[PDB]
Amino acid sequence: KNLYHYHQYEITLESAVDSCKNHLQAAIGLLYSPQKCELVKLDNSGKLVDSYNRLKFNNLGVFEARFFNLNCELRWVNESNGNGTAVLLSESDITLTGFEKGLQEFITAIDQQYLLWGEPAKHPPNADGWQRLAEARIGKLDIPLDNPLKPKDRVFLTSEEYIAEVDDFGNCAVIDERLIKLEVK
RNA sequence: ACUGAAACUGUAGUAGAACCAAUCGGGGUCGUCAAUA
Repeated sequence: KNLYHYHQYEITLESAVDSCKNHLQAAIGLLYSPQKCELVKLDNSGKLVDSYNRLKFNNLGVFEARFFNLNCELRWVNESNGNGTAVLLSESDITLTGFEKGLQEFITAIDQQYLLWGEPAKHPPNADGWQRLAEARIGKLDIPLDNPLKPKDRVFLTSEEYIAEVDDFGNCAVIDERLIKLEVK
């Protein structure tokens, strides 16, 4: 049982997304910038509607990103001037141009949940495939969810933790966690 | 790769109960005084 991971270096974010786009289809992105943490959704093709401008670094731009869908997750972090390391995590063996494949054996993987911030807002956003949670603590949170949220729905980010031996003594740990999807409970 | 936000150590509770500032006492009445030569 292997967790496959694919790594590329000195690559810009928008190139990293494009180089992965056949796998990141419909992925939720979480982009990290000095001023904003924003969710995005890639097209079912995997593109983003302002991709270059959205993923540009040089003007308070994206220094870290995570893209996740059912099959895989892309991670990117800026090393210098908007060029940085991409790692894609997938439980499936897959081919990528330029990415060096690796793998980790893991003993088992276990489901985990994270409750998202907020209750369903009294109306969803005007954008299709978006919903609004809100909590007085943070205000609105627009999430790329296509289910119309019922009152007293709660949204959970589901993840899978991979457990492996860290020591030659046999000590186990969770070696990584892959984010999967938003789910309504 | 960037300070969280916002939140009254307040709310109720009598320094009080008990203890006599009191007990006894006719506003009365008679023998001297002094020490030397």
